[PDB]
Amino acid sequence: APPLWRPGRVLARLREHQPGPVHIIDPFKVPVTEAVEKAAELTRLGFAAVLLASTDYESFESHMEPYVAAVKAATPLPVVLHFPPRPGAGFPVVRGADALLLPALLGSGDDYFVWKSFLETLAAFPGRIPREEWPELLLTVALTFGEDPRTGDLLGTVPVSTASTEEIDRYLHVARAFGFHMVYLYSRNEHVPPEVVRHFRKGLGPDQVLFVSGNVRSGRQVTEYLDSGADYVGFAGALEQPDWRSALAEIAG
Amino acid sequence: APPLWRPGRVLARLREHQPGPVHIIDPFKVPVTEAVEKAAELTRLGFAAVLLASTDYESFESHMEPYVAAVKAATPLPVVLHFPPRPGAGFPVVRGADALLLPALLGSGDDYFVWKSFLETLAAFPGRIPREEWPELLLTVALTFGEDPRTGDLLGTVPVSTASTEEIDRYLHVARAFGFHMVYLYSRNEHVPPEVVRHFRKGLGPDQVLFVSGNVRSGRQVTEYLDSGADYVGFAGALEQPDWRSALAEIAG
Ligand SMILES: CC(C)=CCC/C(C)=C/CC/C(C)=C\CO[C@H](COP(=O)(O)O)C(=O)O
Ligand SMILES: CC(C)=CCC/C(C)=C/CC/C(C)=C\CO[C@H](COP(=O)(O)O)C(=O)O
Ligand SMILES: [Mg+2]
Repeated sequence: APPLWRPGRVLARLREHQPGPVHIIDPFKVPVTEAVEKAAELTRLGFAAVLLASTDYESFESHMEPYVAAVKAATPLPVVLHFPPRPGAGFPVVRGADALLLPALLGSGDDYFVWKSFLETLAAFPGRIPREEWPELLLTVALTFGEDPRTGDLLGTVPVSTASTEEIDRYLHVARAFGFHMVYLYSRNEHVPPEVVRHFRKGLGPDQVLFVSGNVRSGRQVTEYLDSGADYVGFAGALEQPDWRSALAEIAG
Repeated sequence: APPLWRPGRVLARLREHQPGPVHIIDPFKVPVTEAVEKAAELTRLGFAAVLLASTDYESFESHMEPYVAAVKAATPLPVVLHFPPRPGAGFPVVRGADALLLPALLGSGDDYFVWKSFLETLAAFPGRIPREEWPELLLTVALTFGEDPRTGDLLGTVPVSTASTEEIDRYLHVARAFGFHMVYLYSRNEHVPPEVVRHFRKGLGPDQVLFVSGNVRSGRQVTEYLDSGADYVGFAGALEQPDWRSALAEIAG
C-alpha cells in the first residue's frame, strides 16, 4: 500500500521546499518535444515540481503515459497532474506521475465536482495500475475567482465572493477540519486578489500548502503573491509562445 | 455497476416512506434468534428499514454475514448497517446488507473520522465482495449532542454547541453543498434537542433524510421528534431487555 490519499513524498516536498513560482505545462496544447525542452530549464531554475494541467483532455491515457515519461526523463523534479474529473470515470490518471492534485471544487453547485468525484476515483482505484505504482493524491480545496463561464459551464463553479469574508471563511473551516493538503486559488479571466491570498494564509494550518494561479505573467506578480503568503505561484500561458525562454527568465528572475 | 455512492433503492425508500420510528438492533449484543423475532415484529409495524448498528465490533465479517442473512430471511425490510470506521480498514462491510450508512463526523477533531474514512473505504472497494453484491452507501452527516467522552475518545467528536446556530449552520451548508443523503443527529447520554431537529429540517433540502436517535424510550418522544421534522426516530436500548415487546408497542403507538 503506497500513500495514496495520505501524505507522501510529494506533499512533504511541497511543504518543505522554498516558496516560489511553478510552471504549468498544458500537455494537450504543448507538444511533447517543447515540454521536454522546458523541463530541462525548470530543473535548472529550482522549481519545486512540474505541473501538467489542462481544463480539457481526450484520450488521456494514451497521450499522458508517454508524455509524463518523456518529461520525467528530462527532469528529476516530481511531475504532478491537475485535471478536472468526469462523471463515470472520476479523475484521469496514468502510471508514472508522481502525484495527482485532486481539486474539491467547494464553490461548485454540482456535488459531483464539490467532492463526489473523489468517491468515484477511489472506488475505481486501483484499476489498471498496480497499487504500488499509483501516484500520491494531494487533496486540494479548489476555488475560482472572477467571472468565468467556461469553468462554470463545465464544473458548475460560481466565483467566490470577495465582498466579505463570509464565504471564504466557510471554505477555510472546511479546509482545516477536513485536513485538506492544499488550497488552490485560481482565476481564469482576472487575478486572484493578493488580499484574499493573505486571508487564506492567515487562516490555514502551517502544513497546508497554498497555490495561486491565473494570468501571472511577470516576476513582479510572483513576488507580490509570495509576499501575500502563497507557497507557490503557478503560470502556464506566459510560456505558450515562441519567446518562452525570455519570459521564463523574467518570471523566475 | 452497483449504485454504491449514488442514490439507489434504499435511499429512494427512505426518502419516500412515511416518517416514523426505526428500531436499531445491536448485533453484537442481541442474539441472532432474538433479532429474528424482533425483525418479524418490525415488519408487522411497517417500519422503513431494520438498522444493525453498534459503536463496538470485532470479527465483523464472520459474525455479520450470517447475522445479516438470518435477519434478511425474516423480513422484507431493507437491512442497513451503521458502524464506525477503523483506520487501515475503513467501514466494515458484508455481503447481503442492503446498504451501509456512512457517517461523516463533521464535528470530529480527527480528519479521518470527518471524512477520510470514506476515501479508505472506497479505495478498498470492491475487495472480498463481488461489485454486483455490494450494498448501497448512504452518505450521511453524523453529529453528536451532549457530553460523550466515549465517542470523543473513539472518534474524536466534540459535542455540537447549541449556544448559537453558528456551528450547525456550517454543517447545514456542507450537507447541502456536498449533496449528503442524510443527516444523523445522535445523543449517547442526553437527548438531541427538538429545536435542533427543527433547525435541521428547515435548512435541509427536501430530498435529504433526517434521522434522530439516542435515549428514545417512549412514544411521546417519537411523536415530538416527528413533529419537529425528523423523518426517522431511531431506538435501540429501549428493546434491549426481556420485556421488549411491551416497550416496542408503546414506542410505536
Ligand atoms: C478550477 C480548478 C482550480 C480546478 C479544477 C481542475 C482544472 C480545471 C484544472 C486545470 C488547471 C487550472 C486550474 C487552470 C488552467 O490554467 C492555469 C494556469 O493559468 P495561466 O495560463 O493563466 O497561467 C493552471 O493550470 O493553474
Ligand atoms: C456517532 C455517530 C452518529 C456515528 C458514528 C458511527 C457509530 C458510533 C455508529 C453506532 C450507532 C450509534 C450512532 C449509536 C449507538 O446507539 C444509537 C441508539 O441509541 P439508544 O440505545 O439510546 O436508542 C443508534 O444506533 O443510533
Ligand atoms: Mg477501489
